[PDB]
Amino acid sequence: REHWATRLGLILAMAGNAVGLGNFLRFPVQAAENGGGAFMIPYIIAFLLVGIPLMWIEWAMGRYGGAQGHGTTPAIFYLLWRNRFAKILGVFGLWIPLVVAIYYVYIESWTLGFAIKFLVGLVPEPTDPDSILRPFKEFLYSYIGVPKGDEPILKPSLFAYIVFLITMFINVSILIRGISKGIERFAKIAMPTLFILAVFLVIRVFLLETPNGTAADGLNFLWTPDFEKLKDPGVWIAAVGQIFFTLSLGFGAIITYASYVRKDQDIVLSGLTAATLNEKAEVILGGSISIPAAVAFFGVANAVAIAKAGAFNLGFITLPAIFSQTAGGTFLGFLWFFLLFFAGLTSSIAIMQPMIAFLEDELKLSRKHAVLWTAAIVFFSAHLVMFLNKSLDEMDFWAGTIGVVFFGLTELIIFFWIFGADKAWEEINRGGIIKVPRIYYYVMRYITPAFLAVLLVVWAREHWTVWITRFYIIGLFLFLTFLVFLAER
Ligand SMILES: CC(C)C[C@H](N)C(=O)O
Ligand code: NA
Ligand code: NA
Repeated sequence: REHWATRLGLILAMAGNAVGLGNFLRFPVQAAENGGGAFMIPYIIAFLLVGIPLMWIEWAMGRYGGAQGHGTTPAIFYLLWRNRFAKILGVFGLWIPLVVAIYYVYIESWTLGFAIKFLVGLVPEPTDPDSILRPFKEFLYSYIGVPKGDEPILKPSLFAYIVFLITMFINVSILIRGISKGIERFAKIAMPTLFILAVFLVIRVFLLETPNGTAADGLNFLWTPDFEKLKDPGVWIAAVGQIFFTLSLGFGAIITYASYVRKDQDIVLSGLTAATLNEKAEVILGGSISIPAAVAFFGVANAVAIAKAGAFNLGFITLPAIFSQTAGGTFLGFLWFFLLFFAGLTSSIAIMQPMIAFLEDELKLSRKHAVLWTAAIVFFSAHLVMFLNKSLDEMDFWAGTIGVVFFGLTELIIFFWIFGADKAWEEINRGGIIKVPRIYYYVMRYITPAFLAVLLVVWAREHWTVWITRFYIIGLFLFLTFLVFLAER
C-alpha cells in the first residue's frame, strides 16, 4: 500500500484537505449572519466537542483500515461491524465526497477563471455602490450563464467551460501521481504558497483607507457581537455545520487520507496540528480579508446589505469591484482568486481520493484507471451543476450539510459504541507522540453523540429542478451501492 513520505507532507496534505473555499467564502458570511463575534462561542464549543473528537476518530478509522488494505468506509465499517448494513451505511462515505466534489470542483474552476482574467486585466471598469457593483454582477452572470428571464437554466460561457476542463486536468495531474509523489509533493508547495498569499492579503486589507471607512471599521463590523441570538438554535446548527465542513469531517476524506498513514505513525499530534492550522487560516486569515475590505470600501451602512448578499456575491462580485477601485487592484484580485484556487484545489483532490481509493482497494483498478474514471464521473455529473440553477444548493444541502452530520454520528457510533469504546480509545492513542486527554474519552463516548443526536432532532423540528438533482444523486448512491456489491463478489 502507498504511504505518506514524511510527517510534514502528511500534515500539510491534511491541512490542505481542511483549508479550502469554506475558510474564505463560507466562514465570513456564516459568522456575520449568526452573531458576529458572538458566533465564536458556538463555533469554539462545536470545535472542541465535535470537531476535535471526530477528527481523531476519523484519523484512527482510516489508519486502522489502511493497515488491512482498505481506505474507504464500506470496507472499514464492515471491519468494525461485521454486518451487511454496515457496508450500506459505508456507501455514504463514497456518496458524500463524490456529490460534494461535483459542485466543489466547479466553484474551484470559477476561481481559476477569475484568476486568469484578473492576471491579464480582462476585468470590467466602472460614484455609487450600485453603479460600481453592476458591471461585476454582469461579469459573473455572463461567466456563469445566468438567464435573462425566469428560466431556471444556466448556459456557461465557452471560457468558463474550458476553464472547468483545465481544472479537471489539473486535479488529475496531481491525483494520477499518487499519494506521496502527487498529493504530498503538491501540498509541500501549495500550503506555504497559500499562507503567504493569505497573510499578504490580510496586510494589504489592514492598510485600506477610503472616504467611506477603514479596515478597522470593517473589523469592528465583523466582530461586533450579538449574544442575544445565541438563543436561536439555528446559530448552533450553523456553527456545527461550519465545523464539519471546514475540517472535512463526515466526508470520508480524512479517513481515506489517514489510510495511507503507516500503522504505528502518530495521528494524535498530526491531526491536532492539521485542525489547528485550519482554524488559524479560517478565523484569523479568512475572516480578516473579505468582509473588512467590503465595509472599509462601502461603509457600515452598506455592510449589512452585502453581508446578507451571500458568499458568492461577496467573493466574486463585491470583492472584485473593490479591487478595480484600488491602485494595482487587478493584481490583488489575481492573488485573491489564486488563493481561492489553491485552497480549492488542495481540497478537491482530497474529496476525489475516496472514490479513487475504493476503485483501487476493492475493484483492484490501477491508479491511472481509478483516477481517470473518477474524473470522468465527476466531469460528467458536473454538467448538472453547470447548466441547472439551484442544483448546487440541493447537493450542498443533502451531501455537504445534512449528510456529513448524519455520517459523523454514524462513524462515531460504529467506532466508539459497536466496535468498542476501549478498543477505539486504544486505537486512537497508539503511536501518538502526545496522548489524547482522558476527558475526551467521555466526550467521544457520551457528549459528542448526544450533542449530534439532539441537533439532528432539533434540526428535524425546525421547483422541480430540485427533483432532477434529487433523482440524480439518488442514482449515484444506487450506482455506488452496485459497485460495493460487485466488490463483494
Ligand atoms: C468538502 C471539504 C473539502 C471542504 C473544505 N474543508 C473547506 O473548508 O472548504
Ligand atoms: Na476549512
Ligand atoms: Na484545500
